[PDB]
Amino acid sequence: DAMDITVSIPPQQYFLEKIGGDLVRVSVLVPGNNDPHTYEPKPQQLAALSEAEAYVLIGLGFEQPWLEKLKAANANMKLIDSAQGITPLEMPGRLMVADPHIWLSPTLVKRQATTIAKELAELDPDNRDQYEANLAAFLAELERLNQELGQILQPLPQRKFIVFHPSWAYFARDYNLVQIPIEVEGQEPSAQELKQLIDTAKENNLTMVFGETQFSTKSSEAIAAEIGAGVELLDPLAADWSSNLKAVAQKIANANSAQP
Repeated sequence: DAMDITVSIPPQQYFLEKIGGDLVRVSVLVPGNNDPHTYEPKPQQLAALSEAEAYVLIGLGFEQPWLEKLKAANANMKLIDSAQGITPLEMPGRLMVADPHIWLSPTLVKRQATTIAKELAELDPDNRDQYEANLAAFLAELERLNQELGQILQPLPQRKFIVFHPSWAYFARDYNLVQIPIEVEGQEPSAQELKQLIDTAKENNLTMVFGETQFSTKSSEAIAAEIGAGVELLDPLAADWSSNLKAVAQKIANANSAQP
């Protein structure tokens, strides 16, 4: 009999599984092929929260749209801000709002897991050793992944990569990359912004356009077709978090290395 913990997105299930093991039974609120920004929890999901012993929030206003429905679905449900203690990054354009995509940084994930481990232990003291051990193990894996991604992205001549959505600001900062976002939410309307991106893309010789897995690629392909580049997807909600960050680092490396 495990502990019922609910999380917002699939990447967190990877996290809770690494820390909780068979000590927790994880449920995800947002399906991996869904857009969290415009996501609406379903009645059945809200009812299931009555059994949730806790809910692990990404933090930084990620749950903002459903937070209240959560507290209304189960007030006795423990809310775990796995983003606490971490210094955010302002969103691409406006600074007023902090960027929630910290789950995509191996180094920051070390802090998010620590917090999760800590809270899971307070709720279930008997297994404090397991949470602490699992945590220590995951932590080592994180440094291994961070060092592996580093070497992959360190030598690249091109540090910029075109993304349909700026979901990789943290990942980018960690490894000295700069994302060029096609579409950022909450920005001063600039219909010709994509013309500026394409011209800049051609002058820098950006070879690829990376769309987001949960979104249409029409605009990306169209932009790509103009830059004379190719299209690939980058999935920030991937369940296989670790292997995915590497696939992502490899996509970047493939596009940002001296081209054949």
